[PDB]
Amino acid sequence: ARSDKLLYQAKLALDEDLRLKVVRKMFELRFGEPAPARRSVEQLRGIEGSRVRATYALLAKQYGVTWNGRRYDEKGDTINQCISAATSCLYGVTEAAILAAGYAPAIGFVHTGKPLSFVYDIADIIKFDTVVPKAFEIARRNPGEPDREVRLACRDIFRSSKTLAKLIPLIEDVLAAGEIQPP
Amino acid sequence: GGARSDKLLYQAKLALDEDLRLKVVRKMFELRFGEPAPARRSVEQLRGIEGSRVRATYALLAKQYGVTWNGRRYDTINQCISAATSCLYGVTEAAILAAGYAPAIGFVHTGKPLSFVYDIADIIKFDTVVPKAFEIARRNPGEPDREVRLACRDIFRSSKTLAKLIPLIEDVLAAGEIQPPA
Amino acid sequence: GGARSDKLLYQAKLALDEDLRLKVVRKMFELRFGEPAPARRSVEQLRGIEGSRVRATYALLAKQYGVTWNGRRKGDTINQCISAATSCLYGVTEAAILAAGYAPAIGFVHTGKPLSFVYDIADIIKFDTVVPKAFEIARRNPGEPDREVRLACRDIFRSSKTLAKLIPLIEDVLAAGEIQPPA
Ligand SMILES: O=S([O-])[O-]
Ligand SMILES: O=S([O-])[O-]
Repeated sequence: ARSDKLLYQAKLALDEDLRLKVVRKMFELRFGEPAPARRSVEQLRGIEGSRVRATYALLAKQYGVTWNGRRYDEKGDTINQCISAATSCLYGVTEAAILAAGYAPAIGFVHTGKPLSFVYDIADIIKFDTVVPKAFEIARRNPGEPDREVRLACRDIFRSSKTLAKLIPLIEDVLAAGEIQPP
Repeated sequence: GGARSDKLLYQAKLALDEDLRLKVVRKMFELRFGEPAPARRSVEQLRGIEGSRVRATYALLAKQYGVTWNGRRYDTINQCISAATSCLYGVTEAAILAAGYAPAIGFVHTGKPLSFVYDIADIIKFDTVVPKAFEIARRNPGEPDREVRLACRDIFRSSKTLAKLIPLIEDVLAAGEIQPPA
Repeated sequence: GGARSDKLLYQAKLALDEDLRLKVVRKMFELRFGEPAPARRSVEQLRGIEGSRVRATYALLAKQYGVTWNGRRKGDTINQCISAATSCLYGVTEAAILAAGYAPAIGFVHTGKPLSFVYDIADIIKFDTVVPKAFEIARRNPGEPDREVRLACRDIFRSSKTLAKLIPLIEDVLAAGEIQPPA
């Protein structure tokens, strides 16, 4: 049974038609919009990246934070340290959700080649709902230990929001967009 | 499917609730140190106490083995410690994955992809593995990494380290006093 | 103690016993090179023999494809291509190990990283088509070596049924310890 899940995910990830269907669904869930037609996975990654750049810049204004772009070496200025703390917290739960669904964190679609490539793919869909805003909220608060405050706040988001449980069907929905009968 | 997901939901329940997390961290402390965690200390405070005890243990080993030492830094001694702990982290990560848990959902260490690996490995690492690294560094051998690898294989085989890790993981999580899944 | 625990305990028994591990490594060598390793060689010595044969194979491939070659290492275009190809193969190899029910971190030739066994299994087959493909693409002087090589390697894995064929190879490699396989 776990083998069947892994073989399904790998099938999707290795077929260019199926990979694009999955990436299109990731885009659709991220933005609430059908993915633009006649665009490759690389083109969709570029469009997502320019929208994300714009989202960070708007959040910076909305929280009064000085900002030129996302940048980090865990370490950086306060805001970038906060964002890293928050997204790393989310990567942990996202990995648990991927494992819960029987899939491999390492086998991605938009991201590839790293231990958490599929984690990056999935976390990116939802990270702007509350996780990245919370990083900006903490940075603006400027508390004594901002990374710890981010961790505390994100653990509470995931506990209260049932993030893990909700991610599991989301991951299955993303893969089901390949239109291959799921396990 | 359902069983598989239930293990992860249990681990996350424990890790995301500040009260439950502290129960797990206090159990880890007691297993590691052979005495209870000080009362009225947060996980952050316990992490600092652990860190000071770890610095003291490295100091004591360096003094006993007669090895030059200026703290943990990620010459020969730090290379040997890294080789030894990497060996331990691999069998710990494998045990965690096989137990059905997520390596990234930790308790003392939180937010790196291997946080729970560090938590579990840290319970046992100073018993034999780190002392062995000192013994080998002190010999100043021609191939220290290989010597450390072979010694660590022998420690894990002779100590039944893997067979013990899986119940250890369950014992630690069970300290949250939530019903484990099937 | 359950099927997954049982498989891990089997793989770890093999990997931690110096005699069993050498039997496993000798099987890996035979599958890789199509002949038995020399008598009384240690794993370390066999790793060295593999290294020298690999150095020679890269040199031959460079000559055959007309690619400038200054050795294995962003680096030069050929090293970028080899790295993209082998990274792609690692992903499929990890999926195969996980599907077989075994641990990516518990290796035989390579030991001590989260992907040591992945590196062992990948090395058995990587010179069949994956590394030659890296040389073929490098010879085109691609502006996008990572993208082009991964496209090409996904097609190799899809068309060759690489993941499915790796599963029995992994099981056979472990079987060479002459310990009764699980269940
Ligand atoms: O546009 S900013 O000043 O809120
Ligand atoms: O220290 S080990 O050999 O039990």
